[PDB]
Amino acid sequence: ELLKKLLEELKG
Amino acid sequence: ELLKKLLEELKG
Amino acid sequence: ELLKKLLEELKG
Amino acid sequence: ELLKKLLEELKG
Ligand SMILES: [Cl-]
Repeated sequence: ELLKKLLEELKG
Repeated sequence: ELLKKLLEELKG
Repeated sequence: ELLKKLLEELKG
Repeated sequence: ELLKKLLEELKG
């Protein structure tokens, strides 16, 4: 989940 | 958009 | 060239 | 680095 949160923020 | 789609694929 | 650099960065 | 390269290609 931590990586999902990072990736969603990079996506915007 | 391409980057949004690829980041979404990496997120899974 | 923009597309070539994009593809290079995607492939690593 | 991918973002840097795209910005380089916009700058020319
Ligand atoms: Cl300059």
